Amino acid sequence: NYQPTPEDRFTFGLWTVGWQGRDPFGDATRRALDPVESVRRLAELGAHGVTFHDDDLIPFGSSDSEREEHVKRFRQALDDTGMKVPMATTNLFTHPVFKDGGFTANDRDVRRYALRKTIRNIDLAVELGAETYVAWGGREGAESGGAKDVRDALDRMKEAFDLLGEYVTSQGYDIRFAIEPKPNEPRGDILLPTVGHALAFIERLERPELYGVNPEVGHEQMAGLNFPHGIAQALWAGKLFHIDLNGQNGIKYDQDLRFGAGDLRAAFWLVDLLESAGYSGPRHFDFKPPRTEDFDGVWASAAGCMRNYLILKERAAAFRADPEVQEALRASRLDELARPTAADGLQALLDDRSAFEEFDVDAAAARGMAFERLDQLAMDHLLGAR
Amino acid sequence: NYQPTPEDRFTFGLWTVGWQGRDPFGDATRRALDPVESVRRLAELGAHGVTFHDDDLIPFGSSDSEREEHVKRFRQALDDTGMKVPMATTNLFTHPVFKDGGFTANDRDVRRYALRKTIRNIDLAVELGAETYVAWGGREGAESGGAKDVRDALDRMKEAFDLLGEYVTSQGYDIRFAIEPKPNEPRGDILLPTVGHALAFIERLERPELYGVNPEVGHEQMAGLNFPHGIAQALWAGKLFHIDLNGQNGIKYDQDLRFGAGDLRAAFWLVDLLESAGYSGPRHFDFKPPRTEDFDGVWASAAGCMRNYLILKERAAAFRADPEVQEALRASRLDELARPTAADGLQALLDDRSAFEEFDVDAAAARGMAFERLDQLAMDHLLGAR
Amino acid sequence: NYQPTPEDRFTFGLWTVGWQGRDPFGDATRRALDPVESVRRLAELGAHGVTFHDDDLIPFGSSDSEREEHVKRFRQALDDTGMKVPMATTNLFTHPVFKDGGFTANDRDVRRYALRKTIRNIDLAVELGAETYVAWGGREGAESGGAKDVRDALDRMKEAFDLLGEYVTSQGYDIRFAIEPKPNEPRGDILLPTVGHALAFIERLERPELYGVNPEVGHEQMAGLNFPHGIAQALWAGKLFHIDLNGQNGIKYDQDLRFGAGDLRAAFWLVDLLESAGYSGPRHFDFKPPRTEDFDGVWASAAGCMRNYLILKERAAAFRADPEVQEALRASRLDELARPTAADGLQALLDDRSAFEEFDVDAAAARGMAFERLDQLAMDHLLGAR
Amino acid sequence: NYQPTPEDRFTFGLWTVGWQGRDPFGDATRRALDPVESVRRLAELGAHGVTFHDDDLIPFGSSDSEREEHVKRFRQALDDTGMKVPMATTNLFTHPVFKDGGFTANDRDVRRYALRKTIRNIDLAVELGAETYVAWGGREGAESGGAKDVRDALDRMKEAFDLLGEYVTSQGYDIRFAIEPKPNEPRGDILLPTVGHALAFIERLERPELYGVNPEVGHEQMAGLNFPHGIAQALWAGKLFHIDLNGQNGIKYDQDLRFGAGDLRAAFWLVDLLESAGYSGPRHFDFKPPRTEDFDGVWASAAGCMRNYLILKERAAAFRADPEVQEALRASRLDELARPTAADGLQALLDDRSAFEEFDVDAAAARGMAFERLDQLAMDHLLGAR
Ligand SMILES: [Ca+2]
Ligand SMILES: [Ca+2]
Ligand SMILES: [Ca+2]
Ligand SMILES: [Ca+2]
Ligand SMILES: [Cl-]
Ligand SMILES: [Cl-]
Ligand SMILES: [Cl-]
Ligand SMILES: [Cl-]
Ligand SMILES: [Mg+2]
Ligand SMILES: [Mg+2]
Ligand SMILES: [Mg+2]
Ligand SMILES: [Mg+2]
Repeated sequence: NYQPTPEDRFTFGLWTVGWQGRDPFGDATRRALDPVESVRRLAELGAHGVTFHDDDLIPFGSSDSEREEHVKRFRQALDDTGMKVPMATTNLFTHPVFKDGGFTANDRDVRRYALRKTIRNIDLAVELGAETYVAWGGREGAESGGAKDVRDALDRMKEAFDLLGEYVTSQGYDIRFAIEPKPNEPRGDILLPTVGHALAFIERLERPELYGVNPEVGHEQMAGLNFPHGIAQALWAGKLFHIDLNGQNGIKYDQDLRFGAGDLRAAFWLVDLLESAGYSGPRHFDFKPPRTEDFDGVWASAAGCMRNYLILKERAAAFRADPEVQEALRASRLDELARPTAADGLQALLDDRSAFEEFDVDAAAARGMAFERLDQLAMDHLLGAR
Repeated sequence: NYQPTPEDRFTFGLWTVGWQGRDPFGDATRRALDPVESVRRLAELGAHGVTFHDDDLIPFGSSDSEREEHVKRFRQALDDTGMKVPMATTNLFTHPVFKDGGFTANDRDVRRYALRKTIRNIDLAVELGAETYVAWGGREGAESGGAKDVRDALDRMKEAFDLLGEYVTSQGYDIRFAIEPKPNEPRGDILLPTVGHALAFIERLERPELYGVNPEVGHEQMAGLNFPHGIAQALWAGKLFHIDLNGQNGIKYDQDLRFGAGDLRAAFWLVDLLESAGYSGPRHFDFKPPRTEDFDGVWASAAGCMRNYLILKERAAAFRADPEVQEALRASRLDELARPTAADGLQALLDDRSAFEEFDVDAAAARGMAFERLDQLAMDHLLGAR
Repeated sequence: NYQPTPEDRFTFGLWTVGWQGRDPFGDATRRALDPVESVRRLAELGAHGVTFHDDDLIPFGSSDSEREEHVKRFRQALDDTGMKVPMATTNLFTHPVFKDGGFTANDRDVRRYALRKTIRNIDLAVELGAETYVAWGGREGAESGGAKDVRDALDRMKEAFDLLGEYVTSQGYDIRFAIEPKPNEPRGDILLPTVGHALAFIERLERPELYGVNPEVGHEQMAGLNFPHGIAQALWAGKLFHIDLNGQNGIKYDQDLRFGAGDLRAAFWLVDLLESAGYSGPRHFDFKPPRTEDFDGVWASAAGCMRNYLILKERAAAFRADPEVQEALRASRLDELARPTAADGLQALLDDRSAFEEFDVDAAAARGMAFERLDQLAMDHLLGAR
Repeated sequence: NYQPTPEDRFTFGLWTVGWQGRDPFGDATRRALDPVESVRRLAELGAHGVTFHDDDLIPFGSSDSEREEHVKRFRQALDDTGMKVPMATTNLFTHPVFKDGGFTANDRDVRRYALRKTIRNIDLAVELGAETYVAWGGREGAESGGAKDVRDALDRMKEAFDLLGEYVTSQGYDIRFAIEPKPNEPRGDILLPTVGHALAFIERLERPELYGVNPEVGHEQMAGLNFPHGIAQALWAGKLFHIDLNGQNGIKYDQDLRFGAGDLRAAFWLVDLLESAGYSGPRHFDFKPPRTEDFDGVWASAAGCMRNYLILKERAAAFRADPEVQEALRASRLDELARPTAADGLQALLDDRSAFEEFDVDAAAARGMAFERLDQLAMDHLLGAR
């Protein structure tokens, strides 16, 4: 039951299943994985593909000859398995040089270095067939108020993104960028902390059409925000270029639990939205197999991500298709929500005595919304209790 | 010391000092205030002006003759005191008709009614001299996932805002709109939950130049976000049309404490930013004198808002002017943050061996940022311990 | 399917289904319910009983003759339906006199009044057959640091509880007290904010055996705490005298959603714990039918509380009974967790070279815990995907 | 101004200033410090002493001869400087063996090992003169619900603590234990998550008099709790054996900012409470110099901890001593809060018509608490604006 296949478009970062378990308070609990092994094991599980940071695939500091060999072996694994690489990103956070940021480091030399490191990897991402290039500005921010003038930092961030858009345009690449927001951790506050902030920022770029968002479940939940609502807004804006799926139990450190763990009902409403909107991009998991687990547990966690997506997909579909639910949705006036408020125009609205002078506000107020009955139908579908 | 005058541009909502103390679990602890009394008392405290919801000034359901008399007496108080009315807003949340929203109610008749109620009040706001019209979509949202299709709701919200922009344009009014975001309460999740979400939404409106934001301290803090950072972004976008000042102790119900209470250091960095950016609009307080207080305590709380702003203004100014701080800011490379990363252009960056092939990343990494020393100078200034 | 009967011990507060929908920003959306109607309607739904605050049953200020008639009619409804009243409590929060608390009001006269109001109602609770008397110190706390000396307030709270224990003892009543913790709202911070704080406090009372806790799902979740873990601790202490079931979506205002909404997986693990521990008390719902709902929606929400409990009970039972789960639990060493660490004693532990000098820490470290596989079995059971 | 001296009893963990800057997403930014250097540098700053985990002082795996030399050199530094070691603790979290806990690991062998590792270090702590032995159960908990039966885990935790109390008693040591609560991180939820939970647990131990708490500012703030209120309760219980001072900006990952950063007003009310209660133990800082900082910044951050404590101490003292504040405190009835509610006894209270039948609740309700004026006096004192 609920067996993934590559047509489901499930993808995983190399850094997910490859996480060695080092946390702020603990040493590694697992050995490093060869990317080749991870491709092979994921393929066996039904995955469609993998994503990488530059430094996951090619150890920082590698010679060109080493670099060539790492890529060659990785490409052989993809060829052996039929796995794709839909997305890649740059590690602008691990090396101590990025301690005050990459693109918005106070030190100009560091900003220039961050751009050069990104550009090098964009070339590689294209060669591997990636359609999306993610930027996660995890070190862009501050722990204290004087340390970063945020207007200056946003000027730097815009400059960076504008230069990367010039580069892709100059090379004739089809690849697009996706900003992954996060509100805090590792910096006390991170710039562009939410989907809303990233969307707004994009509209200030020279070529806004090249940039979207890569929202992560856990990250919006770390601000206590409603993830399906943020995704709806991104979709509404035409900017959902990629999505990062995982779980998170509330407002705390970034847990990166397997998808479906954490807020299960939010997961349900997310899959409902993605499927009903016809989202066609990768279903990418950015999760950490807990450091309690050995390698068998790693592969169990990854299989569980995909399984949970497919179960929720089934239940959401059954929800939307159920004639009793369709009736409930009409009872709750969701059909009315989708109709124009005033397609008649402003003057007609102004002249419509039924909209004000003769509006019976007490009758309107007395009509129940019937949302509880609708929501219990949703719960019954999720739990298979219909 | 730290005595407000009207040139400080301190304003208060009628609903702030007029709050009767009714909370979810308690009845009113104070009698209603006549708006006339509130204007008079605020003026005596050094305030510049007041703001109102339609229903604060004119009781819901009033006849035209009653409406005329309420406005006449209010205008006499303004004339008697020299107080201004820089901003107004519509109550689209108290009456049970708005239980599922105003502009995004599922019921079309309610949406039309909300627009008509707003338009009526825009006319009044203009007559009273307001430059900004605030919209706080406090009932726009949901407690359950099926109850609101957010893409449909955003279509409705855009339609609403677009119609209001048509109206103001058709009448030749100079007034501009400001959206006040809030993440939750009274709905489980509110649409446009943060400054970022509101900014992004504005860029989809037919006339984006007519709309900005009215961020509230407590509201961004309820998402655990950094308020000065959100304000920086709004300023960066040219959209800080108004601001709502108050205090909040973390992620919980909307406390609306007097400004300076709550996160005191965040208040410091906010006033530093507003003053250094030359923000010229009203310094508006949206606060609730706690229901423990009698009328003397109400006026004490209001005086305290203004006092705290003025103390922080002094300390921030002293901070920025201190030659030791200026030296620390250079030590922390804040001057470098404000310089272009690559004014030489993309090709020059690509050809610059100092940016990659010959960049000494270990030397760069070893340079401390000196942010702790800078931050302690900031603390010493805030506390007057220099 | 999943039809409640009175043997399930489902109970509801009169204030739950009777909530008129007044919130901080909105007027009532529903008329008041007669308690008699609520008893009748709940009975029809399969409920076992109801609970009350003094002022839910008898309007504040009632004459003795009015008081007698209100009780008489309520008792007739219980007799007509077979409904029980297992728990009652005092309203020490709505009336403005309690604005700074009841038992810990700074004003001594108010503290004395709060005690007298409680004692009167304890007599009534006993006459109605209640076994538990709840205290929810919702106004006991502060919005500012100087307003309440917490050590003095805890002295007052102890004095209050000690006097109530003297009273029940003096009258020969079998009733026991249960403290309901809440971290904030309506006060900025509430005293005894969590289950842990209440448990600790109880151990300082003169007769600790008379006092336990009445933890509420939403309340521990408002501190971001794990509700099933808090309940485990209360059970471990022998102090789970009653429980309040509802839902809550994270750290925000107290939502009081119907049970099962909110954190669904946490609900699962709670019902698993209650059932496996053989908790025998009332399954009490403290929920608010959302103010969007009319009276039909009220009864739908209440039915949904019970339905969700029964679904989760089935799934948890199936989980624990499944031989594959039992195998997984052994693989994860849950059986070992339940065995003594050192039943051999301290000296034997000290002399055991296998515990230190010859302990192979690397072998131990390499053993995976297999928790992900266990957790996915749990998810598959919850969702009926086995 | 505000220069620390050893009589201030400021102490630091070796792991604080010695933090190399490794975070979940980043490599070390600073070299390791020799404990000897840290003692010397702290002494120069005015510190009173240092604390250690076993593994901070003696590298895990050291031979007895290596162990002897590490201790010898450390003791020479203490002798050279006059620095004390008031507290020590065991590292039961870094090594992968502790991935599922120490005392409550599901694997019995690990639990036994954790006890043996602790006991060894208790002997060392005593030899170095420590009066308090801290336990921080950072790995005791779970990320999923089936992984840990919390009642079984609490049985194991009690067994562990009981054995350690037997050991100290058997050796005639004067040292006492202090449990340091934390709600989450590194485990999804940590057992004994708050001060309240730890206090309650202690009352179940065989010798409760040997155990107290070591509350940390940031940790209670991570649950959104009021730290000064938790400290008041610990003091009320007679269990404040030690305290960990730092800063934290709200509900998020454990930031461990320097004391005074984070919630500045909460810091004020904490120092006010500690000083007014006559807390006589170490003022211990558990802080992380941000990884942006070089070694000069490390020492700046440490100096800042002490400076901020001393500034707040001055301001709190000035607050309490100010005759206008004393008048305000009487106006707010804080003196009445400190008087018994019913020293006359239960019968007299029952017979007192002024407490109920003749209590004028409307007069009582109308009396304002004057808390805003009191709180603004507090703000004016904190900011030196009197
Ligand atoms: Ca994440
Ligand atoms: Ca607010
Ligand atoms: Ca509640
Ligand atoms: Ca900490
Ligand atoms: Cl922007
Ligand atoms: Cl948008
Ligand atoms: Cl206690
Ligand atoms: Cl306990
Ligand atoms: Mg991600
Ligand atoms: Mg506001
Ligand atoms: Mg309750
Ligand atoms: Mg600590």
